[PDB]
Amino acid sequence: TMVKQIESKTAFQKALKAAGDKLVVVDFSATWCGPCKMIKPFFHSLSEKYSNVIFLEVDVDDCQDVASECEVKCMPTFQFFKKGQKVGEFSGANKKKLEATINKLV
Ligand SMILES: *SCCS(=O)(=O)O
Repeated sequence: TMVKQIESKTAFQKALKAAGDKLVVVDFSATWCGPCKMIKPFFHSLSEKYSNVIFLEVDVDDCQDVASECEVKCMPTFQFFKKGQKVGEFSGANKKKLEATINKLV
């Protein structure tokens, strides 16, 4: 259990800076979203397998402001960060592409 919930743009930007030189994975999801429910367990399992990666969760229903600014059109969308920079992104509950993108950027 290493996934921290992001409830604000304040928290988001604080979390990104707190990350330092570590890869940051953000899961944009919703509670009513089927594909999101499928991959949620795996996303969380990945958090305590990739200890040198920072895992975050954003509920797009709570943070409609942030989801817009981040250009989430559908979920789950996964967005990847290093320093203060977006270094990767895909949308889809694709277990294979998620771990692959983690490895291709850590
Ligand atoms: S996903 C982050 C959007 S913004 O705050 O960097 O513009």
